[PDB]
Amino acid sequence: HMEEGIVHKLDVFLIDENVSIKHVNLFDGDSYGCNIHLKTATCKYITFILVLEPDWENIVEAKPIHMRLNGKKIRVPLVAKTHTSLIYKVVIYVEEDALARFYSDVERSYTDVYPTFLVNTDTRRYYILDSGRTYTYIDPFISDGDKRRWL
Repeated sequence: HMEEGIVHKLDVFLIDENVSIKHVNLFDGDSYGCNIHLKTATCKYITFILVLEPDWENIVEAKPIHMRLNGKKIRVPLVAKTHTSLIYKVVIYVEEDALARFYSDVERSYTDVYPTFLVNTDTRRYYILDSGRTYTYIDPFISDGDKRRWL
């Protein structure tokens, strides 16, 4: 792919599952998003906190983050701002297994290189099905340091 010279930073945290999906961002490209296969046997609320750090020096403006849960559009509130970070928080309600798609763009040239994860909200075990055009990794915890990034 042709280098864009744009490198955003993006971490995604599943609060109640205590899971850190870190460095979800493409290591090159003005786009962000991911796919999260959520598996559950019980009815629960799943809280996502997304900490976005746009590459301001190389963009005119930061695109919004959108989301679809099982095809249905879900509002992704930008609830807080720091001097460098945009902090999104979304809460979904699921009764069975669900797929959550975060995205900034519709074009496949971007969405096809989003990383894809599986998260079992009952066993809290995970799996990186596809890293895409990223260096993403999953920590089975949420550090206090990461928490203070939005607290």
